[PDB]
Amino acid sequence: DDEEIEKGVTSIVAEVTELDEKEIWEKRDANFFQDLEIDSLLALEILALIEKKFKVQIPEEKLVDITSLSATIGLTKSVLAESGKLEHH
Ligand SMILES: [Zn+2]
Ligand SMILES: [Zn+2]
Ligand SMILES: [Zn+2]
Ligand SMILES: [Zn+2]
Ligand SMILES: [Zn+2]
Ligand SMILES: [Zn+2]
Ligand SMILES: [Zn+2]
Repeated sequence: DDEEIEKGVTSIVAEVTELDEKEIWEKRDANFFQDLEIDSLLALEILALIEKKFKVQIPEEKLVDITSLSATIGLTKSVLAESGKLEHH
């Protein structure tokens, strides 16, 4: 589910980053690194929490490209479509 995925990924990134869900969403196209924090440890943690929410295996080596909220959402959608679990409109 499109809404469900975009909101779930937002919540996870908000947690890991200790930022507010509305701000992270407003900054959905910001670069994850430098432009506000998020390093390889935080990206690693984002990946792991997504691989718990949605029950989804993500070979854990994209973090270099877990690079914005919208990129991260897109990654989650791709992986959900691989798994036969995406309803996309
Ligand atoms: Zn619905
Ligand atoms: Zn949307
Ligand atoms: Zn803290
Ligand atoms: Zn708040
Ligand atoms: Zn966008
Ligand atoms: Zn660090
Ligand atoms: Zn896995």
